[PDB]
Amino acid sequence: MLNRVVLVGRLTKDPELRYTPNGAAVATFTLAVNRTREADFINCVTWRRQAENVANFLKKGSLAGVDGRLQTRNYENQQGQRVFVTEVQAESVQFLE
Amino acid sequence: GSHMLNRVVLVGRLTKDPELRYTPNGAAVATFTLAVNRTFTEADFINCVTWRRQAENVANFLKKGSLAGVDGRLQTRNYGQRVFVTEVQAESVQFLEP
Amino acid sequence: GSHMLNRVVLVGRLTKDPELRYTPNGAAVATFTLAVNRTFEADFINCVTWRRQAENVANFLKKGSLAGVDGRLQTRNYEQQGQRVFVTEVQAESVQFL
Amino acid sequence: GSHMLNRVVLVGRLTKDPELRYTPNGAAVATFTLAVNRTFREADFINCVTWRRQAENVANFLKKGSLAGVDGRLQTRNYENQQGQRVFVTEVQAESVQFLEP
DNA sequence: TTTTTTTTTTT
Repeated sequence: MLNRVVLVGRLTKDPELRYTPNGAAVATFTLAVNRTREADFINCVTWRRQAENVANFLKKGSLAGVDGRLQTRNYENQQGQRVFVTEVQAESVQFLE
Repeated sequence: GSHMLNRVVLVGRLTKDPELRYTPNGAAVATFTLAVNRTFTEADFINCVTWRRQAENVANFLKKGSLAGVDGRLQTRNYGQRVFVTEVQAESVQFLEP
Repeated sequence: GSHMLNRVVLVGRLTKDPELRYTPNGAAVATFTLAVNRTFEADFINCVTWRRQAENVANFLKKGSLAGVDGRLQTRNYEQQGQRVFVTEVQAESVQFL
Repeated sequence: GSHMLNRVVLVGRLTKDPELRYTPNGAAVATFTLAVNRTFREADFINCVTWRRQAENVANFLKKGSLAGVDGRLQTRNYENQQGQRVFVTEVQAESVQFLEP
């Protein structure tokens, strides 16, 4: 089924890079997309080489554009309430700089 | 400063039947959840929101299990005590019925 | 050549059956034109698909079939019965059958 | 109309300076061309169109070589040239435009 | 070369 997202925002913090147990790179960051002035804070996830590149070139405030899909996943917080997360599985990231 | 790109396009089935209510300011608002299938081994559940006439059409022609595609922007709302809502503000809703 | 954002998504009906060709090296390529209605006027976009996706288009899509495409927007050069033409097509990375 | 689903998002460089004309109604119309790079022909030439205030800002802010991001629809066209052959044209109806240069 | 839900904003 069709599922496509395209965003252009500024990173709110430095991209946070980590590695899975079996070595897969995982870069995460939060784009602040200006509204059509407030903005929306969307969370994005990157994998493998695209994640390592996000780490070496993006930082707080950098302008960037993502292209991916919307994901959801259940979560149980310390307060007990079940939370719904929505992320952007960015398959491509353009550095606008 | 100025605006920034923000576009979303989904095609999924409604988990429930769309719920229509009228805003205190008089505007119509219909909500519904699309279940778009994942491309691998099973589905994501995106919250959609549409307004005014597009909302009145959704409530009349879409029900649970209906296939539909939306075209809007991704916005994060904030307000069961403190919920961080991530939803699609649907500007268009296409009915994929017979 | 650093990459840039290039995304297209459409839902339309084939103007005719998809024509299946084969690359000199043996790759499957299927083309078709989608009629994306503005109203019930329409736009007629040309789409190309490759490898397994061209196989499925050829097997599961005929004229008037509702289909969704997701891909890039690329230009192309070829010859019709004379001078060259400069077309703009949609490289369907994924095609949903409806 | 824009009833069935149809959306385009592009980011490219202007190949030529924008062209601003005015329609019978006196409304603003801006036409420009983007060079959308490939990821290993190495770029794609896409024609764009915008209207009204969105077209005024294009002619003022954007010049040849500027980096721009458009969001709109696909719209087709067919005309007969002087050679007597029916040409077919696709171009983006840029609803939204974002300026990206420094 | 074409396929088969939407309306005004009113001097």
